[PDB]
Order: sequence, then structure tokens, then C-alpha cells
Amino acid sequence: FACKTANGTAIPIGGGSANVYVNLAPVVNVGQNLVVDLSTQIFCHNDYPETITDYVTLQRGSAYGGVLSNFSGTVKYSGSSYPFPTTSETPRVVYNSRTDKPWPVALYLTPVSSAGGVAIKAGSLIAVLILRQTNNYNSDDFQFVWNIYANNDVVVPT
Ligand SMILES: COC(=O)CCCCCCCCO[C@H]1O[C@H](CO)[C@@H](O)[C@H](O)[C@@H]1O
Ligand code: NI
Repeated sequence: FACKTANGTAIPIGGGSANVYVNLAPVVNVGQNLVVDLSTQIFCHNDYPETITDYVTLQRGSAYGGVLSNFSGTVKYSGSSYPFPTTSETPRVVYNSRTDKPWPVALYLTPVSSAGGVAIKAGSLIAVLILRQTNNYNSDDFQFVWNIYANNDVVVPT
């Protein structure tokens, strides 16, 4: 089991960390969502699907910077929704193929009332999503840590 990003880097077998940049709508109002869909960017695969089944959860989601300070959030993981920042590890998703399959995670972020002006700075860390991977074969239990960075400023119209 390993993962890689759409158009950049990889986390190899055994886990590790990687930095991911996301495009964000440049203007969002109170009551509207920024949708950050990571399933078009993070892809994982099972390296031995014939003998091993891999299990993948969103172990934890954390907010940082302007997201932590200026937005309220939910996370969608494989068809279900949760508070973001998360309050516990999610059910698991099965990886059973050598073909790349998306990691099905998306954030829905909505500005809080106190947000106004540049609520998220270009280049700043906005979230960390931890992918935890185990299997039905041995005691492997690995973390794939995705630091999510804002590509651009996001403005909440005052
Ligand atoms: C009875 O013999 C076997 O079951 C050997 C099966 C082929 C060798 C498998 C060696 C271990 C491969 O491990 C990697 O690939 C596995 C499958 O993706 C992951 O579950 C592991 O965590 C790790 O990422
Ligand atoms: Ni591989």
C-alpha cells in the first residue's frame, strides 16, 4: 500500500508525510461553502490485492491558520459526513486493487461571522488529514500524513 498525489509526490510503503496544495475559490460569503475535494489529488493502491486486503480510514482531520480561525467545517469521507476538525477515526474503506483509486475525502468550509478580508492566506497551512492504513495479513499499521496548503488567498466579503 502506498499513495501519491495527482501531479506531484508520493508517500511510499510504510507511510510518511507529504505536502499538498489546493485551489480555493477566491471569494466566499457567510453561508456559502468552500469545497476542498482531495479525491482528485490523493490516490492510493494495494500492492498485493490477491492475498492482502488493505483498510483505509481518515484517522483525524485538523484545521490550521485561517481555516481554524475563520471557518466552520465538515468532512465527507467515502459517502458519510463528519465534523471538521474530526472527533474520531472514521469507518474504513477497502483498497483491493493495484489500480490507483482516489482517497475519498472532501472538506466543506463555511466562514464564521467574524471572518472578513483575507480569511486564508496564499501558501499557508490550512489542514492536516491523516490516512491510517492497516490490512488483513500482518500487524502493519501506518500513517500517511497530508499537509494541505492554500494555493491562493481567500476573501470573505465584508
Ligand atoms: C503467504 O504469503 C503471502 O501472503 C505473501 C504475499 C506477497 C508479499 C506481501 C509482503 C508485504 C507487502 O506489504 C505492503 O503491501 C501490502 C498490501 O498493499 C500492505 O498491506 C502492507 O502494509 C505493505 O504496504
Ligand atoms: Ni505499488
